[PDB]
Amino acid sequence: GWQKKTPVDNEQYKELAHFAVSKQVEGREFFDTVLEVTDVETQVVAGTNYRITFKIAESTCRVTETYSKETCLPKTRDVKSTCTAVITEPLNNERFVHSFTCG
Repeated sequence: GWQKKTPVDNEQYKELAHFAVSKQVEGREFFDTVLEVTDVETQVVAGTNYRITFKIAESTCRVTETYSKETCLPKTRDVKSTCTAVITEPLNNERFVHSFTCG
């Protein structure tokens, strides 16, 4: 099943959280961005799957721009919500977001 990973400050998990949030546009005029990764689990099945819990804030980038870590900066340090995404990285196909939910 899902195995807990620590420490959670690994740059890899940051990048995966940025990837997830880069595709989350429902009902938004601006992308959200990642403030902090709080929890990470992984599971190997049809590739590597990562379940990453993280805090988000509204970003400076409109959803009609390309999302980037360098350009989509938090408008404030206020936590908008805490979200959990699952990212699937197939062995030899394109990665994708399996699921995304927020409190």
